[PDB]
Amino acid sequence: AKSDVKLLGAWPSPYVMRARITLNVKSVDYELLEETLGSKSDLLLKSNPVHKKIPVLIHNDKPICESLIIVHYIDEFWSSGPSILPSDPYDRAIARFWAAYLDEKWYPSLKGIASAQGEEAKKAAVDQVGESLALIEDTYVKLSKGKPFFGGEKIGYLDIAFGCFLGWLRVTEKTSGVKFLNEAKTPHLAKWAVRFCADPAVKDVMPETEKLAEFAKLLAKF
Amino acid sequence: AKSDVKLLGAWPSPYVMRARITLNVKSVDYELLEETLGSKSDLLLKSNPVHKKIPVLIHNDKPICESLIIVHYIDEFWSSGPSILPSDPYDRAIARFWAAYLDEKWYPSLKGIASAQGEEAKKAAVDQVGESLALIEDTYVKLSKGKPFFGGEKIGYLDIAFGCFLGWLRVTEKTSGVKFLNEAKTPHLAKWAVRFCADPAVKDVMPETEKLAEFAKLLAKF
Ligand SMILES: CCCCCCSC[C@H](NC(=O)CC[C@H]([NH3+])C(=O)O)C(=O)NCC(=O)O
Ligand SMILES: CCCCCCSC[C@H](NC(=O)CC[C@H]([NH3+])C(=O)O)C(=O)NCC(=O)O
Repeated sequence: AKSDVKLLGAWPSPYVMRARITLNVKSVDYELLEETLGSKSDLLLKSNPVHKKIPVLIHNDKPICESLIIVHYIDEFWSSGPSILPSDPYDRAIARFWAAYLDEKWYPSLKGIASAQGEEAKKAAVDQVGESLALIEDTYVKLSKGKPFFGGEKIGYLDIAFGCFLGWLRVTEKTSGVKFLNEAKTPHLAKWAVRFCADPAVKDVMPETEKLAEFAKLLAKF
Repeated sequence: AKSDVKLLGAWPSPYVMRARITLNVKSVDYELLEETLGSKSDLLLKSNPVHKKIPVLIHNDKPICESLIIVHYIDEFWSSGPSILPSDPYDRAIARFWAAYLDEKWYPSLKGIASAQGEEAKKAAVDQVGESLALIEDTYVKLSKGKPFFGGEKIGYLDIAFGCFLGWLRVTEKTSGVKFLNEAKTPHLAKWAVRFCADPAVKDVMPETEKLAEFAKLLAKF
């Protein structure tokens, strides 16, 4: 509710988008406190002294940091709402694994596109994203088993872990002039991304690619 | 059994030690298959094709990769045994956060001492480990609340997440000549470490410092 739950956030952040989507799924009302480029709110400094990063969930004045730890907490606390993590332990392990792979391997390689110097090191980095996308496409096929989401009939953990990145992937496409996810290259993921973005829990916190692209260059600021 | 549970590991690995300790806590018997430097077993290649890393837990021919995911899996599957994660959602979010801290910041920072070239960029790195350790000492105090472990009366998630590194910490002290965890700089951690290494789930899978230091030598395949 607006009282007991605050989210420290910033609308362009994929990591923060993970928390908002998960709160929506649970039908948890909350207060959204937005950070600004170039400064830190006193409440952030207080709540996340170790990392000073967003998102931070503040529940009855108790802070929870790190997006995936926050998703887990919302799922373990509001455990009577719709399940975010899969029911079965083995399936939970698979889902955690692929979320960890996205933060460790995939998203860093996405950013390494806007970071490569030379038209060789760029194309090499493009090949790495495409390849990891093929892994992700196959994973979705094996996990979803004909159902709309990674988590089956309903958006789950992995949906949220990967889906949060859709805005920045679409931005990365336009600026690199490379399409990564579409009907032709990744037919299952393309169908999945349509469902995910139109889901009610997602629809209103997933930013238009147009806005996000412009903030992307507002972040042209060394 | 020694049949139904296989662990692909290697005795010098602190990440493998995580899985071994958790299995012992649950009293789960398992087969231990050891990797060797410069090779990958066929069974590892088919079980962790994405990362080709150990540990890998194979449960009834089903592979689970990544040490903290493995620990979660063991705690969630053998859910009638002694609990590894805390019971409370908030405490569990805090125990996850510090384990995540250790793998993101502390441990690479520990390794960045050995890899530091130039007497003083080394000093910078040495100060980073001591800063990090003061944080963990204070965290141990606030979290144990006078109990012997991070986990209370019994060893817990965070005990395992951190203590798995004790052997390599010692090696790092030996080689760098610096004293990091001890009665003067980290009094509580110093007593805890002795308690931890004494635990039955721990004492047989934690390698002797000198043995480990010699393997660190053999780790001269450049
Ligand atoms: C900036 C928006 C777009 C760039 C992508 C990063 S999103 C926001 C970013 N958040 C983080 O890096 C925290 C990640 C954290 N490991 C988590 O998963 O929760 C941030 O600004 N954290 C504060 C900081 O980096 O200091
Ligand atoms: C060797 C002891 C020094 C400690 C660092 C490396 S331990 C062994 C190393 N394991 C990992 O990197 C596991 C990382 C994984 N995140 C996990 O937590 O399990 C490995 O796979 N080794 C084989 C490989 O990476 O190819």
